[PDB]
Amino acid sequence: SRDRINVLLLEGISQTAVEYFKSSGYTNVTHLPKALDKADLIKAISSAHIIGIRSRTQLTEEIFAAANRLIAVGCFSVGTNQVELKAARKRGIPVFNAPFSNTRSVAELVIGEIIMLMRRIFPRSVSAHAGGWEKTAIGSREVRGKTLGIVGYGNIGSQVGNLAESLGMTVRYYDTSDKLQYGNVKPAASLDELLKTSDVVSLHVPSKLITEAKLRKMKKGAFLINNARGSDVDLEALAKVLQEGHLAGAAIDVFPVEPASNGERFSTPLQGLENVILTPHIGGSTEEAQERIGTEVTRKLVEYSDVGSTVGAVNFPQVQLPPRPTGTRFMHVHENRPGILNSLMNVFSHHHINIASQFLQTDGEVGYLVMEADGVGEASDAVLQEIREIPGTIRARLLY
Amino acid sequence: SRDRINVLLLEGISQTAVEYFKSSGYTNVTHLPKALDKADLIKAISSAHIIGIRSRTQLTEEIFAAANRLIAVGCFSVGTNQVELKAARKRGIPVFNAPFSNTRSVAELVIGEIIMLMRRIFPRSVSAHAGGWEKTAIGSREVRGKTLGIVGYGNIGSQVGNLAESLGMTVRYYDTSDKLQYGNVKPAASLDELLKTSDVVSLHVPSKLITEAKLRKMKKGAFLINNARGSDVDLEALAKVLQEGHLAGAAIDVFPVEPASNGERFSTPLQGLENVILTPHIGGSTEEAQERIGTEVTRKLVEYSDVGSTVGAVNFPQVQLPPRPTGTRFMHVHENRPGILNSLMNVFSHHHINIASQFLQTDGEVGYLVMEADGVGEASDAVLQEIREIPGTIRARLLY
Amino acid sequence: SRDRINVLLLEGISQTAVEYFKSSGYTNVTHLPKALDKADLIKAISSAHIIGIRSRTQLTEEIFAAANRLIAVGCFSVGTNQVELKAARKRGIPVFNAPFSNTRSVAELVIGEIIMLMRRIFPRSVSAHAGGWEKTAIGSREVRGKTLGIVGYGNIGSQVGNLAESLGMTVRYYDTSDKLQYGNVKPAASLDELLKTSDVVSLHVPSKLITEAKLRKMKKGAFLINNARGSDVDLEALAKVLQEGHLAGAAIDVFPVEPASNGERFSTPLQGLENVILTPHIGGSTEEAQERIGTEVTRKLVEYSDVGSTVGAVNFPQVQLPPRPTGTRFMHVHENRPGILNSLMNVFSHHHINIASQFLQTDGEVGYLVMEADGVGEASDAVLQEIREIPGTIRARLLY
Amino acid sequence: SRDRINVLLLEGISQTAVEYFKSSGYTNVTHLPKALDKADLIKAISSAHIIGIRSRTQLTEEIFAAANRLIAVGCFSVGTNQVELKAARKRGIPVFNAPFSNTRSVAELVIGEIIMLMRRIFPRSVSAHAGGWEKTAIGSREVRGKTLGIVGYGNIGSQVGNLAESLGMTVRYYDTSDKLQYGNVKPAASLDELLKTSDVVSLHVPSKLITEAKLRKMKKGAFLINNARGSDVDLEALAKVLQEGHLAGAAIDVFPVEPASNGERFSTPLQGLENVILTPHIGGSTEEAQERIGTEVTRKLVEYSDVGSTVGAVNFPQVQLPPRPTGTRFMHVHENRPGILNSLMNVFSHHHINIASQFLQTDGEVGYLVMEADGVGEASDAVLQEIREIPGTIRARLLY
Repeated sequence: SRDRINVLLLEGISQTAVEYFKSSGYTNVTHLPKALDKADLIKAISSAHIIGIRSRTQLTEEIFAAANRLIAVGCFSVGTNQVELKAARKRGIPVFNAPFSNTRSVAELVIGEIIMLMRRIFPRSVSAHAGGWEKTAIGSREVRGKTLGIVGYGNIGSQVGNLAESLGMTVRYYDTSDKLQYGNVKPAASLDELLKTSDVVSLHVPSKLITEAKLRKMKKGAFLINNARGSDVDLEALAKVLQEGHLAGAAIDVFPVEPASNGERFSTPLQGLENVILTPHIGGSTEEAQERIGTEVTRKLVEYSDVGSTVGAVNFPQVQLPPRPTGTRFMHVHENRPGILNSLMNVFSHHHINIASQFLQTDGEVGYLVMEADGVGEASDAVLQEIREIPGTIRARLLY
Repeated sequence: SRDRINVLLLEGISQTAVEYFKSSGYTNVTHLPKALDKADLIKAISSAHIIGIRSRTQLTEEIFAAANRLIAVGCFSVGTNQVELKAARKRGIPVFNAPFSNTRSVAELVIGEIIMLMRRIFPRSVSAHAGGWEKTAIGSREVRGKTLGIVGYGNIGSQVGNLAESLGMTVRYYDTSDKLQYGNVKPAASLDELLKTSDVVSLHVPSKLITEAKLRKMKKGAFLINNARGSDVDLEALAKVLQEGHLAGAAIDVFPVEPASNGERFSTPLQGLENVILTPHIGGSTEEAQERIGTEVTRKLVEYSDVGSTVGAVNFPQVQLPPRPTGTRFMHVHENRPGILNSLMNVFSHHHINIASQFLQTDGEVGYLVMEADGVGEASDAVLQEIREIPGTIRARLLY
Repeated sequence: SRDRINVLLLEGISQTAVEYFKSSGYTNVTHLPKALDKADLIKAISSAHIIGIRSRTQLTEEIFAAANRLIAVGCFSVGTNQVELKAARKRGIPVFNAPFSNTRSVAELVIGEIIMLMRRIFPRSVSAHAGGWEKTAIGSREVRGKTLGIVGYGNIGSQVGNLAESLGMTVRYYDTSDKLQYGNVKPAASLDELLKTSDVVSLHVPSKLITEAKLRKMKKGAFLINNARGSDVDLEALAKVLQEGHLAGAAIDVFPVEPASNGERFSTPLQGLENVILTPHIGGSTEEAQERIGTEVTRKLVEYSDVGSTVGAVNFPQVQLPPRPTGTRFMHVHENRPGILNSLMNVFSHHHINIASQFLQTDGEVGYLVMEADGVGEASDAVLQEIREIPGTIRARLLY
Repeated sequence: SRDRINVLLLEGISQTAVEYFKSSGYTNVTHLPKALDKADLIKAISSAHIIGIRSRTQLTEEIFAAANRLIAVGCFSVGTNQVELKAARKRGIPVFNAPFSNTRSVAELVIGEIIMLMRRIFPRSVSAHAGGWEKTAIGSREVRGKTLGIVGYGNIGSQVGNLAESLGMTVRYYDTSDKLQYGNVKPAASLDELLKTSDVVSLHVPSKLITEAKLRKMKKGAFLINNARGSDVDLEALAKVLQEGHLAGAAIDVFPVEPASNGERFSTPLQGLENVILTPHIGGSTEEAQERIGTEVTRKLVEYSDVGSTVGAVNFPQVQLPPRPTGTRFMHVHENRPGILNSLMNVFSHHHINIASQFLQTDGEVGYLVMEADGVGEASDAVLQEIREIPGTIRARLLY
């Protein structure tokens, strides 16, 4: 029964998550609008099977030590810096995030920013609020006909490309593991070739690439956007080439050092520069991304709890195995002790239970084995109890 | 010979204009990068047949009085407030502008601004430059799935609609003289219906529509963009509903009162408000629009000078008449004296010249007649000289 | 009153025409599902002001001689070969057709045929009906990636291009009066260049271009489609190059000689050839084109009857003149007698009526003058009666 | 060394396959343009590691018995009816086909056929070749504005939908495991709802659904296309409803009984019916699909031979396991003897070799295990030799 699985959701996680749990039979859901202090968290997590958090709840070894029943963590966000990932792994707890939910929010932002930057709209508006009047066409340009260079052509890169094309831009990309043409979108032979031949360069590197040398290769009057990785651009070098008037503008969402909360001062050498849009790491922060995150992370948690899939876990060996309509399914998390597979297989033989399929994956800390078997009822319970006792076992359970 | 037609171009008009004149046989082109003072202008215009200006050159009756040979004025811009239009008309001088060149520049701006406003990017960037850090999804939204309401569905309106659709917006329009559906773009039954059901309203009224009453009909959290007419919105009422937090943001390119140059202070009650983009009437100001203006206005001037077409003139009866490969073509500008048509026809009979087609259009000040006739050589010269002498005649010439 | 204007519609003209007349105030509509014989036609047309026909009704001088009141003919079809156009003109009767209604029907047909031809579907289906089984990929190809060459880039040509692009074709065009690029659609420098570099050539020449020499310039394995003009291709030469296997297929909707009705034998040297689609001049024949024709031709007839516009008439000088909300509007059709303009102007002066605008156009048979004037009531009636009496006058009327 | 792997390619497999093998280091390629007889096949396959065939080569148990070294079969085609799939499986030989290569060829065909059918082009062309002339708009329609109902919304279904939308059709789909909306493409609630509300129904069921009852639910004048599964439509019932004139046409590529080659008579009750396109199972038969098949199937074969992946094999447990840059990778195919996993694990322990990951999948005939291990050199050779000797082993090898 899934109504016995205690789901605890913190920090005002979207209602799309609560609904997804319910429709999956996970009706035992405690949903809070706030973060908890260490003490309330220790109390509340004490009986939790599944916890969902956002950016404020800190999940450390000390918390896991109190979490007697916890099987999985959902980070209802892109990042996972609030969870001790290795501590969770060593306790056989996968942590899931929402890596693709933000895609559309980042892509729209890039496209809007390309227009604002090529038109110099931000300095014009700052000036207008102050009483200035900068009515002039010089240095102001249409995006139609211009070349966008995209560095990293994954999910976001290609959505950015799609939208840029509908705006009449010529789109090129550089990506170390793709050279295919996509309709009118062509690969550049190299990063440098892309930099030299683009009017706007937007960084979309998958989770310094752009040094002063790279910036000086860009066309005079060109623009840089980085809404992807905070350590990818030398921002001191960017400030210099902007002040020289080599580059005409930039938009930057991510920084080498970002405030540890909205209640501490932000500093960057781009501050005070003309035609620079600075955004507080909000590329993925929309109401609609929050909704998609609620669904994405809950889907992962439901699938983990039902059938032990860990594909997409950020801290765990990635295992997926087609479920079967008969027999029983087991998972076993262990230390990587030599010969533990033998012990596991031996337990199954001993109980006359045949394994129909299995998937083992391992990393430096744990091995994770999921198995489909033909045992049923009490014979399966007995194999479970015995595999739990093999030395090096971290946890094991029966699955649907 | 067209190389005898003195073309004078002022204020750094795009080189696309100079080239268009040349390729048309108009090789006699004086091109200046600057505006002229009253005195230099009087001197330089004294022998000009065609003058092209931008925003700084003032063309008044006093100037036309000095312009012995002037047949046409090109305003290499959207507006025409620098030319005394009626004074030009009364002297039989059409003035041509570039009414459609700006279209793409306005449409791109609207689309970029919709994204910046729905995401609250401008206040976030102002805050970031000052050291603030506003990392939050609340009130921040994707444009995909949202409804854009377009008021005025002409050239710009429909381009705005095209681009908004490619960004996944649902697009509706209100226009008093169109109710047709265009693919997925549907008409609203009324202005109020459009206002009530849009997330963003963008004004594109062809050359106050939005009062406090209209603003209060808009959805709480909605956005207004006006990049079209400066007197269409009550900006004091807009400031109020923004401060109340009824509307979440606005972008405004045009104002009831705008500085008489970049060297005088701009004032608006929107100044200092959060999530308001203020732009100094630059909706049409791009390098690419300047290029298109150079071509558009030169095409009009060339066609006027060659065959007397005045369709598109902003101050003149609109006449167009298919040219014929034989005989002679005449134009005659006159005061609207009763019976002047009789006198004109009588002159033609007297010289045994038959009119094959003609188009007369008139307004409060002038009549403009273009005629195709079968006269040739000296017989045509004689009809010209005589029609020039009819009382009330302002000017007449032979055409190609 | 428009309910006094007798509209007679023949041959089952779409109901969209009847509705358009009604909504325009033209309520006096006799609508028949059939063609009439000479005798019934003479009787029925005797009091008709406006007649609409399709392909079977023959309108000759003899019929017009019986048509005491007829002002206009609507050919509710693309062609106009059933009307004596010159006879109508000489009686001051414009004839209007539906030149653009067919556009979409032709464009869809071309695109479907390109696929059938490149895949050799028609010979495969003929073979399958007869019990043959030609399962083979040889000579069978996808249209994606292929080059369509379009000869004549007007209305149909560009719609054909749009659709072909959505199917992943590269589209080029040759047109003697256009060299502009449209997005990804590029002009060829010449007809021969287009022929040599296309996989499929489709003819869309506006109302022999393709000789054996042209066919032999096409790529081996290429395809020709002619759904435009019946005399544009040497079909005997096409049959030869098809039998040689130089061209791989063709689709042809139009022929140098076509049966004078569906009740007479059709002959062409393409008959019996493999991978040739022969269609009986149905490129424009759809239920939806019939509907659009009903609207298009009725719009022309309504506008002619209301305000005398003849733009789009196939047999008449093309005149359009903006209507004014005051005074009176006149039209006058005449023989081209020298000095008739003088007589007309003199009549107007005599009655102290001032002409505010006018448009005269003429051809070899008639002059057509439309005039806006400031007369009202009985003064206008008197000018009408007198201009009707000027020698050479064919007809005249007051307009709205 | 891969140049030691004997690749034998038969029946004129596209050159894209030969190139893909070469670039992968598989240089030992014998490529024939023809099928082989039993005797030549037995000889040629005797030393083959990998064989590629098309539709004529028959691979039976008798052939496999002669194939001492064969590890994999490539069916360079969609179907696999020429290979004894179970016989191959029992010998531990996966068979790979090209399930997605045909997608574009099927989608284009459907779209062309929709146009031909709605326009009744095929009967018109049959008639024209015979001298008939059927110039008429009745029953002839544009596809723009019409509803396409798609049954099965997988790969082909959605490409069909994309293309149909670009042609201005409204597209709906019924699929038992999808209810999501895709842009403007909406799911129907049921098969019957889709049938009742479509103008054209196209079947794209993944590898009788449409009975007389279903056909009679379709709109009078509607069209059916089946280019997917040969047993999905009652063709006798289709012939009846066509003859009654309930349905206006059909296109059918696949039949309950199809000739065993191009040299035997084809029979179907649709033969001789008007507006029925019959195609000899060529929906996937293009030159471009043949090229894509060459690449697709070779990619599968290369990946199987290098790292033992069997995802996409049509006759084999589906196994994929991320490769590691160190240690050794093993595969083992066996009979499903209880306790064989224990024996395998025991062999590895005995040689002190640790397994880092593994994936077992099984079906009714075989178990297939792929393993990543930390053995190297001679220790790995010794484990290989010993696991080959476990009773029930079909084959085992080392991998890259």
